Amino acid sequence: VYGLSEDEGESRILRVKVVSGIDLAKKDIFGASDPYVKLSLYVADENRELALVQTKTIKKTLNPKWNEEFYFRVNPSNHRLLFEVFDENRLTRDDFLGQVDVPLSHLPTEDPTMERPYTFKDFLLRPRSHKSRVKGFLRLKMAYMPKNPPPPLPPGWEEKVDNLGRTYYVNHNNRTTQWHRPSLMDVSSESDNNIRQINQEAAHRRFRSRRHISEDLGPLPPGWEERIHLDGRTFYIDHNSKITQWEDPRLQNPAITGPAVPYSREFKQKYDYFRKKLKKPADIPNRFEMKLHRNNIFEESYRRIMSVKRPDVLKARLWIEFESEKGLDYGGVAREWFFLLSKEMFNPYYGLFEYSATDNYTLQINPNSGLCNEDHLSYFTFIGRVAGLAVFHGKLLDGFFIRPFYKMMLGKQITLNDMESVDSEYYNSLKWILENDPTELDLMFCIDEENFGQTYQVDLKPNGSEIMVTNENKREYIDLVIQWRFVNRVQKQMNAFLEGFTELLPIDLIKIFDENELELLMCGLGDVDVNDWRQHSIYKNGYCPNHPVIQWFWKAVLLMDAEKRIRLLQFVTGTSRVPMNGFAELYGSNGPQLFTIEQWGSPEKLPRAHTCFNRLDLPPYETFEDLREKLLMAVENAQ
Repeated sequence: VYGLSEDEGESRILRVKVVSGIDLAKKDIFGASDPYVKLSLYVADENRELALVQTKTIKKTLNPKWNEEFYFRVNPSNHRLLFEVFDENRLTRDDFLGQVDVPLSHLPTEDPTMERPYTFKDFLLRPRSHKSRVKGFLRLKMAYMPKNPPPPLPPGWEEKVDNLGRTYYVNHNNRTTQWHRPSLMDVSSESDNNIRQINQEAAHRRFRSRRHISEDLGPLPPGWEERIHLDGRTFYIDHNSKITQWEDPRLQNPAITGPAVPYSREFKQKYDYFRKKLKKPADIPNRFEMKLHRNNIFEESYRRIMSVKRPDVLKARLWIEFESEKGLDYGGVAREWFFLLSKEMFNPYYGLFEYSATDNYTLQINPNSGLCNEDHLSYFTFIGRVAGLAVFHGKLLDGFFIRPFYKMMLGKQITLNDMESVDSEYYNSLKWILENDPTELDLMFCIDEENFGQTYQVDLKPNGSEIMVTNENKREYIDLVIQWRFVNRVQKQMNAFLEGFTELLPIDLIKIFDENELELLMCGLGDVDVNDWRQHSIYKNGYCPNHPVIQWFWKAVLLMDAEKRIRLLQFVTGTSRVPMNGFAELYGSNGPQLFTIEQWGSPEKLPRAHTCFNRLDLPPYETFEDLREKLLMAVENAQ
């Protein structure tokens, strides 16, 4: 009698009532028990949607107390019910918690409000796809008193589920991986094969569009560099912590606390000092010549660039000769070689790298790389050597990465703000544990791992399975979870890559930068179209497009330099590149989502960022000076 009935006519009033669920399935280690039930009352003939209801009253609890009743007027002659339970905290994974199909054919003697059945019949959850597991029963009650097979795929195609939980289709016919469904009949006479041709041609102009930073007793501790002040002054500063000093830090301890210049982070001078310090000592052959075939560019290279006895030969000038090519070698053929080798290497097909979780156009080391290839060590050393050579010769490498990758390459610790860019679900669960009391989760020091079809349990610490988590120790629990999830899984391959990188460059010369700068150093500095950026940025919570705060923000953004604008873009969206089509395809954790500005925080606080949703939380500001100062401070301190 409350409502929710839009059929009328010759129909019968029936009440459904869900009660609860017992022992619901989950694959998230933590559990992520945040389900919601969708009731779909329809007709068994055409399966057209007639009544759709959704309820969500239980969060962070495996057994939901969903004692919910719904009244609808339909004829039970040819009607059916579907109960689809999903999970709102299983992003990037199959959230299909389960499905149950209820036929309206039995029709027992039901007398609501005039009977004491006390039955609450249980029905087993039924899976819908092979990529789904169901456990437990759903309790239902019915009342009616008143009256009067995956689709086939083309040959060479196969579907895989990466460790994140998403799915992607890989084709062996052309050795290429993609996200959408496998292509239909190839009929690649000229148009379909030209699509790959124009894609390469379009992407190749993009690579040449980006430009490097330069073209825009004796050692020092890492992170310390020299700068020149006016009136002919020399002062050494530390980029590890914002410290500026006059006398040299080496053994000059008594001479400290002087009127040093205010701290400033300048990239051009930093790269200038870096390239000044790096040198090739001793002797080396003056012509490092290689010959390559296009179709085997990745393969043949691995038998030469790695088979070298010593890395010093790499420091020499590079010379490349392509098959059936006799063009000039004015440092452009090497650039095209670097671009093509990079585009071939950074492919998920080989399994070395897989796409990240915060976006879908960046790459990270695959923790499951051992299964896909038996010799990931050698290929990772090869890629490290290629990256080292690219940085040494000053060329540009078209391979991007997430922040924690560079953070580990600099030998820095890992926190939740790093893990947010490797997997959204773990970050959300860990942040919920840190902010709230973990007693509700009631999860002890146990990790459930399934291998070879059998599932076992492991402990982070000895006697972990016999100690429950509580307050005042969640810090070590989340730290060990981070170690088991990200740091320890990929430490060996990352160490191999780091050794390959440092075999060609000194490793004390890279700690001077930070995690936001190596990406620009290796991939080059791009260009951002500010106008198209402005036309494709939504605002909410009262920030009008012509609201004063948004006007000041856009004025400041168009007022900043290219390097700081790039740093702001990297600080917001977690990647210093934009899609080649434009700013309209800026993907996020849960699908595409444009640049967004949010009204949040106190006026005297720095703006925050959210790379998962590509959002910038900016408190309102009084005048232009305050906004420029705060935004510049936040961008310079982007961490």
